[PDB]
Amino acid sequence: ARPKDRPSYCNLPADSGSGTKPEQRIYYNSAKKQCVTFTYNGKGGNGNNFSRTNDCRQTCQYPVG
Repeated sequence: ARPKDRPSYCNLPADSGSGTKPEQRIYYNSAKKQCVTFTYNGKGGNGNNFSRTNDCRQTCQYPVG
């Protein structure tokens, strides 16, 4: 039995921080209901990061209509 509540982590913010390892990373767009990349610097603030496009697919990339 495996449950999935609303996106939540999907809608979580791209937060880069003050940087340490600056990379492209990928997070679910809140408004746009997409999965886009964000600048992930690696510290400060939120860490909503999906590093695998397929992992965001799991989660949520495109809940469309």
